[PDB]
Amino acid sequence: SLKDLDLNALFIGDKAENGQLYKDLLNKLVDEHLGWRKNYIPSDPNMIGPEDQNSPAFKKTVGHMKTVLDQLSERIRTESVPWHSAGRYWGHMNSETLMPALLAYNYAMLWNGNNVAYESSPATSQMEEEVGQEFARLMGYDYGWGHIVADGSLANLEGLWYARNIKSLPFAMKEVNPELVAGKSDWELLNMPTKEIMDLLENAGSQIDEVKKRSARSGKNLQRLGKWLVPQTKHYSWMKAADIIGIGLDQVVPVPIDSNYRMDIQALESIIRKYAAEKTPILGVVGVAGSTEEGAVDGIDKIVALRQKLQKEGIYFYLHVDAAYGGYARALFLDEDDQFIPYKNLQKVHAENHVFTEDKEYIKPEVYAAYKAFDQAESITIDPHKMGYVPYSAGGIVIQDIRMRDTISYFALLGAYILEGSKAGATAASVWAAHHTLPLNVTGYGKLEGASIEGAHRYYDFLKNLKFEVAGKRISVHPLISPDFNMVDYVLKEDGNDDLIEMNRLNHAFYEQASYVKGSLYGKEYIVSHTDFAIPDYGDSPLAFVESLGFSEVEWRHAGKVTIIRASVMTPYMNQRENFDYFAPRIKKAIQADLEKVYASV
Amino acid sequence: RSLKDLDLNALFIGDKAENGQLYKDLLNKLVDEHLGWRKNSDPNMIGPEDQNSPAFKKTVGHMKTVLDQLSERIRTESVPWHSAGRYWGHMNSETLMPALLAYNYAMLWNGNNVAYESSPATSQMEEEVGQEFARLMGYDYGWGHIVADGSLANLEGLWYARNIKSLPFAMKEVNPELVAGKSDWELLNMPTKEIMDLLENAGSQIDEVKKRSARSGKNLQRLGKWLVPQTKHYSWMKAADIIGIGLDQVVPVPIDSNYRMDIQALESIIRKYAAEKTPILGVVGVAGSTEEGAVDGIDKIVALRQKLQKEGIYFYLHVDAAYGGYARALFLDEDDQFIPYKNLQKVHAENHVFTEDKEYIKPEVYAAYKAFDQAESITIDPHKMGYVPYSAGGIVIQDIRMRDTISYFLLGAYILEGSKAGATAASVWAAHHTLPLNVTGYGKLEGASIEGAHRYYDFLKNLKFEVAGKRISVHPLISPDFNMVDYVLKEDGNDDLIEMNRLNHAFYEQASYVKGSLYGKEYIVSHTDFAIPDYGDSPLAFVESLGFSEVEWRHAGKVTIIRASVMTPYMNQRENFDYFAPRIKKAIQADLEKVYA
Ligand SMILES: [Mg+2]
Repeated sequence: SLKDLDLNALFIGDKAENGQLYKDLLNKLVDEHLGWRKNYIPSDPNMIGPEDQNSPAFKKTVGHMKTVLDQLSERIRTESVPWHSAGRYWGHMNSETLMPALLAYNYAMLWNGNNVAYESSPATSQMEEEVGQEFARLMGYDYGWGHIVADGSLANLEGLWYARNIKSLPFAMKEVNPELVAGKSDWELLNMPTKEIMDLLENAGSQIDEVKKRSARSGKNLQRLGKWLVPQTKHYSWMKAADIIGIGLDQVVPVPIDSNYRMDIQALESIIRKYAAEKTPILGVVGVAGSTEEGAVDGIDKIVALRQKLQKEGIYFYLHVDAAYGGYARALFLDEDDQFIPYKNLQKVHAENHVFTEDKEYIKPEVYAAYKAFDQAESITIDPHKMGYVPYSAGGIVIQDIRMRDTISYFALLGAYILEGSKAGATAASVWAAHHTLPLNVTGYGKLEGASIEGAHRYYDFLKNLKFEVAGKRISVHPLISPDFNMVDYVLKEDGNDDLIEMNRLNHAFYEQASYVKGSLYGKEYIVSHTDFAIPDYGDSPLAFVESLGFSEVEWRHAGKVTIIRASVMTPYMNQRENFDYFAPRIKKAIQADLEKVYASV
Repeated sequence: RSLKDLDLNALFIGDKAENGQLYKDLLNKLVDEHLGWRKNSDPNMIGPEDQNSPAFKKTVGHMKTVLDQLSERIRTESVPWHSAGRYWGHMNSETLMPALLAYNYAMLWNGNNVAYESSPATSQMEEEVGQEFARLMGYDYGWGHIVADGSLANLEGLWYARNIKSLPFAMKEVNPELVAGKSDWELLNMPTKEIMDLLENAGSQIDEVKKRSARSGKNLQRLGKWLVPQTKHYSWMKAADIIGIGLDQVVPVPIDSNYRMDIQALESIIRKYAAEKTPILGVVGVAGSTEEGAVDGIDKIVALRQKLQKEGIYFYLHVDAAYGGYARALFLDEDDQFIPYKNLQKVHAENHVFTEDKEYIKPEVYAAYKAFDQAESITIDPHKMGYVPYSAGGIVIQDIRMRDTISYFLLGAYILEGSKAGATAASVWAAHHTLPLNVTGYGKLEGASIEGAHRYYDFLKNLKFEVAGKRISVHPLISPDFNMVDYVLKEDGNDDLIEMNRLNHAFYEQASYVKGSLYGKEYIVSHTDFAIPDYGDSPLAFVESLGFSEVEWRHAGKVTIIRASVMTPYMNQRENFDYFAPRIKKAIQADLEKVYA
């Protein structure tokens, strides 16, 4: 059952180890396409002949095209920022995509079908429908749907469009046919569960188009529809979506995050109750699976339980899960029949399917619990071009109930149901090929997501007790938290130095040493990324951490931030002990050397 | 240097993959260059012992099985490839070879153009593409970028208009002296340039001003009506829905018998709203309409705006040139300067844009394109008439300062979408650098398309058929503004419009493929209905000219139209078209015989 699937065979390789394989398969596919143009329908005629191809103007034009491509080729290689290789690159980026996804794009692009125009793309249109079904099955939706989006931010925007329109439907039904919602107060109309709204819409029958005309689509009083509650670290990104969708940026309300950088569910409830008390509705809540700088996974199960509790008090909220980064990781929890694996059996199933090379606990109970609850969310974002290992650009959205698409649809198949317009069939081919090489369960993506998580854990373990002596100073590595997923963060700190401004200065100077300045010829032996956790975006979420290092709350406010060394361990190659242990002493040496340069330059 | 003998035949794989080996040779060179770049003392994580292990070989075989399934679907669940001379429908899938090759190569890096660090070369390429767009459109101080598609480019244009309309009031809220003495009506009719100048004068206050703009969600419907040609009414309802003004704020403007926006109607509509003190959020003019290839009189709209400004009325102008945008290259000389009308045929002959020295471009089309530089924003799609592979749309803005009105905190800060592939920028860049956006490059390609359309149009206006005792005529719709050509077949003297609609639908079914078709057809067409809700009475003059009554028009509610968008480059040559002409005629005869059988 794909038991001994070997991930090394599914990538070009950091050193182009499988380059010839890629080239061979690429040429086979291109040959298939060229043969199809030539022979699929004999006649023709050929519009271009040898007499044309051997003319001087033709040959000149080929030379001109070569000059353009050679220029393009040179610019990309000259400006490029040396290829990241496993063991040396421990930063936030990844440029290693699945070979079948690459090949499928290359091949399908030759037909250049547009997936909104079926006639140009019958094959890739069907592939995108299957991808939608595969997303729905991955998320445990029994009657859901999904599609590929131009990118992940547009997928989130589409989720908000869904929430906005759905929230407005009971009022739209009241205006078109009061009998549909007779005996319900306006507050009750604004707190109707989504499935009930959808049932009512379907029940409007002949009147559905008229109801849609009176919904948020009409633009009437969008701020009546309530507040959009998001983790504080996502507040800025959601302001843009709220701005675009017309509810306005003040309708986005930040919810504090905790010391795990997950949404604080006690705070979530307090905020909801505050608005409910003044009869301000909640348009929706966003839970994050795989935060941008910490890989944190919000307690989706706790949010769902909270909603169930509040419904007894007449409060409902739409739930959107942003699993842009963490979506494919749900494949860890589905067996070969796509059934959700009970927690007590997870390590057993993972060993049987060689998901992890060592039998240990990698997935936290609270992470498992969050993933289990995804099937309760109205919508979920999941991006193939993040942890799906599909080339940019490919985002994704999944909806709980296929009927939801009727709330945003425009008529006169696929094009009627989406926010965007024209879209490449090649993208659908690319995602489809990835999904069919690696099924969305433990037999396929479970292994790939597993390899990444295992690499993260090895790196975390390596950092945990790391100590250095530089110019007579003891310097310690302090990992931020044990990873919920595959992102690992840490700070370097001079022992006994309790000046937080100085620690930030250290980690900033360290990052600059362990990174490239453009025009860089030499590849380094250790590259990292970085970010700041600043009060305006993080609140006091990092306070317990900085206090654990010996800093005071007074010190925390004086600095107003903490600088963090960042890794997103997306490479699949660091799961093997042999592979990581080879690099461990070399990383240690690189860090020692970088720290020396830092201290030397003062 | 001037690319005088640039040969379009060398720039495509070809309908029969005539240039297939060239594509492969160039592709392999590029792939080799990337692979060698990755290879530039560490051990390899994928060793030779790994690659020769049984599990590795088994996995490779698994991958090959998947790609074989992919291949079967795409090859066999397909509509046959378009064959020039036989295919006269509304679509095109052929792409410029350098655009394909550039994408193939760049995507190997998997750069993301919102993260410059991830993609410095392709980020520069997208900036250059934006500048190239601005130059094509005559915008001395403008900018642009690639968008996922044209519908999103239109949405972004509306986002701009919406935010910009709201800025005068926003400025009043933050600093009344910026707009002292200005009534609310004056605030709602400030020309965009004045708004941008004031916003620049606001200096560091810009961020607080933006908080009080339409970004706040407040007073969206106060911003006024969005006026679009009737044939775009439905598509703009979706954009207005998304952006929060609401579909109720979209107002259809009647189109004329040339399927161009009626500018007298536009003026009547604007004056009526302005007399009520309802502002106009904006007007959309279309260059290259969806089913007729019509070009609105952008120049007439610009002149109307100037007239109305004297009376305290302003409107934002967005030009939707998704289809017709690259055709502006017909009007730019080798130094990208607009060609005087009297010199157009001379310059076109000097540069082999057209195969004959005669008139091809209507004066009113020339005039419309010349006025583009007065529009606040313009949509243009590389994946339509730029021959770049999907997905690649585009937007151009008149004044770079406009991007400050929609920005969030380079490139990612200034756009509606998020992540965008560096490969997409490479693909557009390679097309633009192979074919400059003037008569030396795209002029030739857009010209070849227009000329094919003209030959087809001339051929259609002399066609009669004797079939099953009946006499059938072809009636072309209108002379093309661009490269779209439409017609109807009709039984002579038959005044039943429902019957004519029946005939044209049945003809289309004979002259089209289905998924899985294998028998080659000598003639393929597309079709659409011009129905009253989208067209109003614009086709009434046409149907009356054929003998149908106005009563008959209302009875049927629509007219069925046989559709062609001549995007092939090969029908510009007389020798080529004249070969297929007798064949098309015989195919129409045969298809009609089947219809009437
Ligand atoms: Mg000028």
